[PDB]
Amino acid sequence: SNAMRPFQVQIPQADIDDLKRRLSETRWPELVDVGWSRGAPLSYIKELAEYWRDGFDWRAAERRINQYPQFTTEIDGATIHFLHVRSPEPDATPMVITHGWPGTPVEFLDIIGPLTDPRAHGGDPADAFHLVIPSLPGFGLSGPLKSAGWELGRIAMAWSKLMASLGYERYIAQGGDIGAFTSLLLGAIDPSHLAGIHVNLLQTNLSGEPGELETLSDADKARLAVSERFLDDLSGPMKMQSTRPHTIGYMLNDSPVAQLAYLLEMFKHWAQTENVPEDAVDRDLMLTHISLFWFTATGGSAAQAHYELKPFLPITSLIGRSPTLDVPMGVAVYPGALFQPVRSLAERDFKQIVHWAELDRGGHFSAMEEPDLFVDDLRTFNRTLKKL
Amino acid sequence: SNAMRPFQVQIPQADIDDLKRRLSETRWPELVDVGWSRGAPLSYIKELAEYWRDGFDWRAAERRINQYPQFTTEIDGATIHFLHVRSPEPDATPMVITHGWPGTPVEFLDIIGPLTDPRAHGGDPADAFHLVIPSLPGFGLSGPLKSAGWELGRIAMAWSKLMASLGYERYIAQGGDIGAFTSLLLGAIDPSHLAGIHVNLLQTNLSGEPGELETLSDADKARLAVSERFLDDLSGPMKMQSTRPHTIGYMLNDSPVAQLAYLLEMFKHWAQTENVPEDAVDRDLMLTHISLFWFTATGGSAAQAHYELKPFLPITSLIGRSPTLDVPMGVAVYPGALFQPVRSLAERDFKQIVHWAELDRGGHFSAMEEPDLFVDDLRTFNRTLKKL
Repeated sequence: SNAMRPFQVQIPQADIDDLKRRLSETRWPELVDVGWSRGAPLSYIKELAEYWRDGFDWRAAERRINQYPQFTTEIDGATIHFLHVRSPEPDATPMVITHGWPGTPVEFLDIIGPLTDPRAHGGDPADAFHLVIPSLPGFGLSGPLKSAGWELGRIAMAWSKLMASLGYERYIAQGGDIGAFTSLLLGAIDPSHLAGIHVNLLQTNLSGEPGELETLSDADKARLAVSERFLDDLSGPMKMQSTRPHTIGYMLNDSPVAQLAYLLEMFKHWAQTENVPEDAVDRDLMLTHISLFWFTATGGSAAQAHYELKPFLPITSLIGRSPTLDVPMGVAVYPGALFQPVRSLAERDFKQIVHWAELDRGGHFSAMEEPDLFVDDLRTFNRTLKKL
Repeated sequence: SNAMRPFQVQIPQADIDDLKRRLSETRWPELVDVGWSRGAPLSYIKELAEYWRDGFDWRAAERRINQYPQFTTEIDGATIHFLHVRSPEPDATPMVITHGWPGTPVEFLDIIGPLTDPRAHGGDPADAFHLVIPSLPGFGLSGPLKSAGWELGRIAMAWSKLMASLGYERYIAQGGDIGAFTSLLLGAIDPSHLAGIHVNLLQTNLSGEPGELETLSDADKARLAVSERFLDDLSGPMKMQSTRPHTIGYMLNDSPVAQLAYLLEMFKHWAQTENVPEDAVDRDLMLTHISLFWFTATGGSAAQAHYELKPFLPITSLIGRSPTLDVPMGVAVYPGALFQPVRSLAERDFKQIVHWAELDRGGHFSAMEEPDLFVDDLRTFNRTLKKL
């Protein structure tokens, strides 16, 4: 292991200076206006980039992150950054909340207060959590990688180490996308140190077998079919990163408008929106998240995740049973999520689902998009555990 | 139709100036050295970019293109650029040679002399061609698009118009990749104005039927299997462009190292190489081709092709019969080609294949990589026609 070194976000003035420079100097491509059908439209990204240049306040954003204790350490040869927010309730339940690609901890800013100091927010002090919010190896404030092989089981092995080093003998593992797989595998590695696992995004695979795609109501079949859209329309980024993540790095690292355009795909389509990204996620919060990728120069290091996680990717396979998991588990189903899980397929592999939530609003970035929902849902799950 | 306006490549000094500027100012991404497995390695692309900065001579390249008469015109609402190189043999056979994505006419510089003035090159004056070498709508020197809907049949409809406007009543349509589909469809549109079609890259689909994947020797099956590699490893760019070509535009348009990294994928892996791109294609010729995309700012306009050509793409389907074609046709099979065609599957749909060549060396950019082969092969095909 290593030690926990206090950390603050401190973007050099010169880096802020270059970013403005590069934005000014953008060579705008000449593209036909087809709305959002082929990527971000010129009108939108151009006035968004002017704002990023001329209105957005990185230092204010930086202070909003730094209100929270952060640390870095070194584990199995990555530096890992994390927020560590202790509740004023000493008996709060510890929970690690792990983002996915293209995630950051700023997804979680709006849930931190209500989860950690429910008492202040007019809530039930018994419902409090202690929070650990790491940035994945190679992502964002964890910084780029200097060696690779960060497969899933290695991330999860590292997370178990982190929680033990922090002193947490009983914790909840929460996440979606890479964070959901990480939490599920911790189920295998730390069954005993686990109060439970909670996933807000869940791919349920058919097994590939006789007795199955038969029992499934028409509604389940349509839920499985949802995946076709991500598959058809939204998986270019994953296919690229799964094969040539260095190439993606060169395509993100030297143009902030490229970095912006690429990530606007997720904020338009993975998030639950109607007319634009800001209907789901505040403009400044989104730009904070995106700027984190730009300043830390982790477009390429973060892309490595799909190359490493190939076997798990929804573009490599949707078929097969997962190992049986017996840790108490909870699912929240968000309607804008790119995959839509069928509980009977989940129950096939998970022996102890004690909580299943179907929310009415919100997409892929569930906590960021609908923090009040997510808070309520996590508190309910936490209650259900405490009775087990 | 419109007129044929004489054209020369004339890149503004200020554009050359910015390119050097941007190369100097590249923010290099921090990536682990894994050779070429995940994209271009740092060592290679960095010294290649220094050369592009400090050694490569665009003006010399520009003069090498401008030794050739060029024109632009306006057809069905695209400006289309083309080389038009008349043979000193007035009775030469006219041939249009059409590139694919990510193609340019500089692929063909080394074949122009021997095809058009065989007499000078110590060859058979009877074997001469007149050449038309267009840049596809939205590609390179044709410039970016200002409206879209450039599906295949529209490109081919435009090509038939161009050849008629140039005065060519009997011509060969040659190409691979988008150029092969274009030539095959001209088979449908201009059967009578066609001497023949020649394709150097050919996807042969199974029909989907009982009587077929059975007659096929083990060797044919392995030829069909080749496709798995492009599919598995090389199709991220196509999947991106097929869904979000504007996003690709933003990722190419504002960083020359991004534009370079992206296209090095094809020059390493689509071309037939061992250790590096320059084993297949001279470094300066390659940089000329890539610089053409950079200066014309057609990374995004060219990407539109896959979005438009979705139904034809090898990532959407490998299955189905094509319409029956009865125009005399010739195939050349290059061993580094990403798809490997089975003649019995080709014969299923093509009623008059009169020439089938299996070459020993060369990949995707067949003429650029092995111009002597390609010349010999085209002359042989031309002979075979003339006897029909």
